[PDB]
Amino acid sequence: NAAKRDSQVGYKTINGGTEVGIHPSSSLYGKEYEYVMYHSIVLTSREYMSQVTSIEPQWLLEVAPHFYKSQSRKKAKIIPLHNKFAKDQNSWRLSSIRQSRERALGIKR
RNA sequence: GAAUCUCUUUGCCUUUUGGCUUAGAUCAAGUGUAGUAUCUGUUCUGUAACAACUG
Repeated sequence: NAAKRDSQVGYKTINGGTEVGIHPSSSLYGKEYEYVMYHSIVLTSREYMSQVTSIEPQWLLEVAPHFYKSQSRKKAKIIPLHNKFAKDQNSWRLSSIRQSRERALGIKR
């Protein structure tokens, strides 16, 4: 039961990629560490981890080289920075410019 | 020596590039229907002689 701190969605689980969270009653709420292990986990309105400690990936390797030791790097994608003035953050694309052109001309595929 | 025809190099070029400026400048991603162009395929393969008249 360990967790990896992702910048966009907060925390991913090592098993299955479940978006979890730190409970505010814990000691580690206002602070952040990158790799943490959690004693318990509760499904509610939001996930919550309980008894969370900082951990280093050297320890997670030297203890368990049998549970584990790319493809997720290949399947990833990125999206640009968000602006308020654009009103649809896909309209910069060449596909969306093509679609807006062919809609204004009035053709249909 | 000289004429006629015909072929090689050698001359001739004889349908043998007729202005300028910011290369004068920009850009070639639309649907249907229609016109024009072209391009692939298949099969099959009366005449002569004799007898008579010259009108």
